[PDB]
This record gives sequence, C-alpha cells and structure tokens, in this order.
Amino acid sequence: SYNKVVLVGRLTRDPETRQTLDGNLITTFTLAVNRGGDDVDFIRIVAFRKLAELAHNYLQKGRMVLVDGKLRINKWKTNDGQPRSTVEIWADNIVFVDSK
Amino acid sequence: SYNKVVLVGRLTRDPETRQTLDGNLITTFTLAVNRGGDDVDFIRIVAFRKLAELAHNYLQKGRMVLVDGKLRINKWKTNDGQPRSTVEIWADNIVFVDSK
Amino acid sequence: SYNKVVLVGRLTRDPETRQTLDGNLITTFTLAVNRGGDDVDFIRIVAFRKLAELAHNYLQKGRMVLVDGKLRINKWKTNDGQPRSTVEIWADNIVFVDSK
Amino acid sequence: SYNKVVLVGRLTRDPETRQTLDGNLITTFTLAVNRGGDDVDFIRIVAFRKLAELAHNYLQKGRMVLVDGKLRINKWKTNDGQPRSTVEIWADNIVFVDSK
Repeated sequence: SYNKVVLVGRLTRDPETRQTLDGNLITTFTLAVNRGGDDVDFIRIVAFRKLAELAHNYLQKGRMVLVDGKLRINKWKTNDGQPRSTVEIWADNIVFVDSK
Repeated sequence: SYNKVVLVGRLTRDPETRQTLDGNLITTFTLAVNRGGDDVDFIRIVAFRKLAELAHNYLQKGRMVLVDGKLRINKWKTNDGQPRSTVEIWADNIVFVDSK
Repeated sequence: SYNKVVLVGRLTRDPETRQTLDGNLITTFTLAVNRGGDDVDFIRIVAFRKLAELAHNYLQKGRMVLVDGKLRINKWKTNDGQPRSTVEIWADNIVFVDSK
Repeated sequence: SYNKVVLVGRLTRDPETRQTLDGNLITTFTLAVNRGGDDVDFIRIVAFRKLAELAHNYLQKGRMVLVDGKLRINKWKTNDGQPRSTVEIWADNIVFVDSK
C-alpha cells in the first residue's frame, strides 16, 4: 500500500503538546487548508517524538506551514454502538515556508 | 493552500455510482490502505464526471489502484447538535497498477 | 504509470516567457531547492497556457513558491551523436506561500 | 525547501548494486514512466543502505513498482568545461504494486 499527504495551510491555534503516559511526546494542531473559493478543510495534524518537539518549539497560531505525512482514520464505537471516527495526518515532516 | 493525497490500496467493494439530482455523476468506493503491520485505514474515495464514469466501468472489489486527489472533511451537526464529519478523497486521477 | 513532483524553493531569476511559433505561451524559471545542509538542486520549471500567464504576472527572482507537476526528461543527440538531456518539471499548479 | 517525487513505472533492466569504496551499498535502476500517449521518460532511481539491499533482492527487469524520493541534479564539468548533469531520484521508499 502507499499513503502520502501533502498540505500547506495556517495553524488555527497554538499546538497542544502532551507526553502520553508511556513516555512519548505528541503534538497536535489543526491546519486551515482553503480549497481556493471560501470553503476550508480544518485537518488535525499529529507529530511524534522529535517532530512533536519541533512543532511545540516553532509553530504558533496563524503560521503558514507545509506538512507531509499519512492519512490515519481513528475509529471508535460509543457505549451505544454508534460509529465515530476521526481523521488525522501523522506528520513525517514539517517545513517552514515564511520567515517570522 | 495546497492539498494533495496519494494512495495505493485495494477496493473493499464494487464502486457505487449515482447521478445526484442536479445531473452530475458521483462514484464512491473505499480503499483498504495497510500501514505495513496488520493495521489498515479504509478511506472513502469520491470521483465526479468522467472520472466517475471510469471508476464505474473499470473498478471492482479487490482491485489494486492508485488514487490522487484532495482531502475533504464533510461536516454536519445532528438534530441534537452533536458534531459528525466524514472524510473523503476527491480523486483527481485513478491509475491502474496491475493487468486483470 | 504515475508521475508527480512537489517542490518548494525560491526562483533564482525572473521567469522568461515566450510564445513558441505555434501560438502557445511557455514560461520557464528555476527553483533553488535546498537539501537542508548547504547543497542545492536548481530545477527548471516549465508552465504552459494560463499557468504560463500566471508565472509571468506574479513570479519574480527570490520569491518562494510551491510547484507540483511531472518530471520530463528532454533528450537530444549532438551532431557528433553524444547524448545530452535536460530535466524539467511541467507544472500542473503554482501556489504562493508568502504575501509580498 | 521541499522536494518530493512519486513515480510508478516498470524497471527497464535488472538493478545494478555496488558497494562504493566507503562501505555503503548503492543500487540503481531505471523506471519507464509513460506520459499516457506513446512518449516515455526513463528516470534513474538510486537506493542506499537497506533500501539498496531490498531493490537488489526483489526488483527485476519489467517489474511495476512505486518509488517516492527526492529529485537530485548531479552536475559536472568536462575537461573542456562544457556542463553535463544527470537526474536521479534518491528513493525514500519502494512499494510493490503487483504479486509475481
């Protein structure tokens, strides 16, 4: 199989960084990706290990950035059995495209 | 902004083709994309116009195929207000990789 | 087959736009793409029709830009028969990533 | 900067594997990538370390394969000063798309 996603958009918020209790670092943030048009997809990005550290250190709300990684579909069933699932890019790389 | 997805996986089912009542053709199907490992993401693909016709004509359950397109997050609120959303690739191209 | 290239780098020069004598517009320019490190690949980009008009109108030396397109290997033999060939990306899209 | 290439085509020959005298493994091979049409680009692929071992072990002339990596422009001047350069994809991944 093969799975590759490339995105350029703006962070909607500061990245949120936590250490899940196994001792690994996770950073998430959300990219506003216009369809250009007024329509927008807001896509959750997830960074791990060193790439999480980087995102924490250098990304802020409003920053334009390139992310490549893989599409991951996070599935779960409710108590009642109704299916819910979340979409995430697991970042392989984060590239700055402006200066600040 | 920029939005590009490349996938290779197998159709889990025959593609479903309907003409939404505006007179446009839509074909959907679902790609099993392993993470290779036993874990798998099942990703809905959506084709439109000529690419819908192609998918209808030449794709069948189990076929390996490459799709490129764009990640689209289909959002909606329930009667009760609880947020639900669906993930879809709007295909730009479909490429055969085997013979059959 | 499948052929897709994504690049982000800076124009080394203003784009050069000519109408080849068949009545089609061609714009070329060269992207400095670091390997980041001090090493750099300088890659010729070629735009056609409306995308040539765009490149002409909005790109200038030093501008950061994203290009996707296809790798094309332009081959030729000299008078003496020695093989020469050139590499080019035929752009499908050009995306601004900064403001100016 | 950012540099990503995705290709699907057939090997024109068996891969050639040598250990350059520094103790690293290099495998090369050439992908026939149609433009589909009768026109074709033949693109040199270069694999290193474990990915070189893989290419050696599992790729053969005529095999369909997906490669992602980065465009590298290998430059050199002749004794006489005339510029020559070669194009290569440095593979990040090699993915089988058929069974054999």
